[PDB]
Order: sequence, then structure tokens, then C-alpha cells
Amino acid sequence: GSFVEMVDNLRGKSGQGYYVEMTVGSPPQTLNILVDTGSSNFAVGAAPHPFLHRYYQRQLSSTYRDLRKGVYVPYTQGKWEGELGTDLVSIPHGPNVTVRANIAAITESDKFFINGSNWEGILGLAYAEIARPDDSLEPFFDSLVKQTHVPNLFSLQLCGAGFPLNQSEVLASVGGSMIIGGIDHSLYTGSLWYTPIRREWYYEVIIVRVEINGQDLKMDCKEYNYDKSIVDSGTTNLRLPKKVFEAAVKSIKAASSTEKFPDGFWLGEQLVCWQAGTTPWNIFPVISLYLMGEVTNQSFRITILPQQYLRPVEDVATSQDDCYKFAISQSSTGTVMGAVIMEGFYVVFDRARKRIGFAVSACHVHDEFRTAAVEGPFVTLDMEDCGYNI
Ligand SMILES: CCCN(CCC)C(=O)c1cc(C)cc(C(=O)N[C@@H](Cc2cc(F)cc(F)c2)[C@H](O)[C@H]2C[C@@H](Oc3ccccc3)CN2)c1
Repeated sequence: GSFVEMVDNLRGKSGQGYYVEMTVGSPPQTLNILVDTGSSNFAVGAAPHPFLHRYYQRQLSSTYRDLRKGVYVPYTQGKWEGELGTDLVSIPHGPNVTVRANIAAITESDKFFINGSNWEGILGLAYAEIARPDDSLEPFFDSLVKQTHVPNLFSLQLCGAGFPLNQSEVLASVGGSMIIGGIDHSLYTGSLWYTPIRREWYYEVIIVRVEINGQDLKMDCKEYNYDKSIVDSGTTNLRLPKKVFEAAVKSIKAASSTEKFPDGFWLGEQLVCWQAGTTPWNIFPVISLYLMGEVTNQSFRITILPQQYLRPVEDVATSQDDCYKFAISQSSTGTVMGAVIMEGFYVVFDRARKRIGFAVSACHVHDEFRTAAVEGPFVTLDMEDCGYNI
């Protein structure tokens, strides 16, 4: 590992998001910021809110510049409205550089901030095409690269604990690493396999085959990417297009049929619990997603365990039982490879070479019998046809 200064700089968990510490303004104002590869705006709370114990105070920054323009971002989940401006930004546990970046000062929000998450803003790491108001508002990473010598690449290791973390624990625990400008080899095992970034807006990729315990889901691969497939640290679950979700759940139910679970569990709403240490991991299937490779007619696969798609949650009775929620749900906006999926791998966002790399994470949760995996190559034809076109 050659980036020790950035190793272990993240905190959080899949259900509330992973964040990195940043500073904005002069003198520096420290804020915790949600790492979101699923959007492209850098925005921070800039006014009191019930769930924030601190926020950006523009009047106290000598380097603050007002862009005299409003901005509104309606995400799938929540929304915020704010005022645009620029200011000096740094990442304490990151590259030792300071850059002038666009900042949306949030003045109003609805279902955006999360009670107890410990973050006060969001860092959209995707491309300008999806930035609000429009693509003229340069994203943070683009500014960082244009203004410094930092290589055009970042990598993420999100570390799920494998069990519930209470308020005190989640504040003291290391949640992972965000390596800005490089790849740290201590964060993964095995080889890195790369899939092309189909188009630069979201970090869009193409899934060409799906297996549940090795059994082909057997759908037209176009269905897997309808209307797109993205890698999104800003979403907890693996979200799947309606028809794919229905087929996946049917197959996962069949594989785990030795135990019956309530509909509320499969809807991702209610938790299921087992006596301490008795979670029957072995009855649940592994899930493999084959992604387009960099070489013609070649693909590779990433395999996740139920230790990834079953999200640890504290029992309503704070008992000693081990409980979880099903972290796979349906989408009407394409496949979303969220945090629970990223927790199994070290993910390299190689913007310079327009590709995304995957490798088994040194911190993924597993058991003595199975492990997550990244394997290849496989001969796969007409993969271009797996991509969707409106
Ligand atoms: C992460 C903590 C738990 N959580 C949020 C609270 C329930 C989710 O799992 C979740 C669930 C859904 C169904 C959507 C989004 C969602 O919209 N996430 C976006 C980021 C985000 C928004 C928010 F309000 C609170 C957050 F904690 C995180 C991300 O950019 C998604 C949205 C879409 O891309 C865009 C849509 C519109 C504009 C720009 C990007 C694909 N990436 C997030």
C-alpha cells in the first residue's frame, strides 16, 4: 500500500452512507461529507437543520465567492435546494492539495439529511452531464484534477462490519478508504478486473449475465441494464429493474427454500433474526454479476455472498439475536450497484482510462466456507447488445 495517508479515511455504514472529512473556506471549516459516486454535485448544509450539529457558514469564510444563482437537486430519495458559490476545499486525510471548487450551500431540504449519520454534505463524484443546474457546473473531482497534479482516478474500499454498530461504535470504527489519485494494493487480494465505463455521466457499466448459485437467471441481457446500470456508493441496496428483481427474488427464494421468510422480508422492509451466531449463511445463494471486459468477446464476474446482500441491523428489542434486512430491492431507473455490493470489493474508478476495476476486498465479510470473488475471463458474445438505448 503506497497511500497510507488516505488508508482508513472513511467512516459510516451501508444504511446511512460512508463519509470522508473535508474542510471548506478560510479559515477551514471541518465537515463530514457523504461519498457519492451516484451524483455530481458537491453540496453542504449551510443553515440550521434538526439533524445537523454543524454547517457551512459562508459569512465566516474570506475566500467565499457568491455565484448569485440557485440550485435544486431532486435525487431518487430526497432533495435539497441551495445557493451556488465557490470556496477553497481540502481533504485532511487525502492528497495534500487545496482547490477552488463549486459548492452548493443547502438552505432547504426534504428527506436528504439522515438523523445520526454524522455527515453534513455530499460529494458527487460522477460526471458533469448529470450535474445540476447543468453540465457547466464543474464537479469537484474535475476541479481537483484540472488544478493539481493528482492523477485522474480514485478508488473505494467500503467496509461493512458484518454486524450492527451502535452510535458510539460507528463513530469510532474505520469504515473504509477513499484513495484519491491512486490504487493501494493493501486493500484487496487477487487480481483487478476492469469493465468499460459505457458513457461518462453516471459511472455506467454493462452487466452481461447473472447467476444465482451458478444458475443462469436466463434473461435477455438487455433486461439487466434497463434503462442503465450504475456503480453507486450513495445508495444502500443492490437495486434491480422490476423484471430482473422479480426473477432474482424467485430464484433466491428457491435456493433458500429450506426456510420460509415473510413477504415483508423480501420487500426489504422487515428484518429477520436468528439466535446469536446461528445465521444460516449456507442456505442463501451467492450472486454473480458478469460484466463486460476490456477485451473483445471477454467478460469477468464478481460474486457476492449473503454476508453482502443481507444487511446487519439491530433487533427492535436490542436482543442478542443476529438480525438483517434483505438489501436487494426493485428499481424503475435501472440497476444500481449500491453500497452493500461495493462492500465486497475494492472498486477502482479509473476515469483516465474510462474503466472501473473490481477486486476482492481485504475487508469483505465472509465465512470459513465461501468468499466473495472476482474471476475471469469468460467468452461472451454480442455484449454490446446488452446495453440499452432509449
Ligand atoms: C445511503 C443511505 C440510505 N439511502 C438514503 C436514505 C433512504 C439509500 O439507500 C437510498 C435509497 C434510494 C431508493 C435512493 C437513494 C438516492 O437517491 N441516493 C442518491 C444520493 C443520496 C440522496 C439522498 F437524498 C440521501 C442520501 F443519503 C444519498 C444517489 O445520488 C443516487 C440518485 C441517482 O442519481 C441522481 C438522481 C437525481 C439527480 C442526480 C443524481 C442515482 N444515484 C438512496
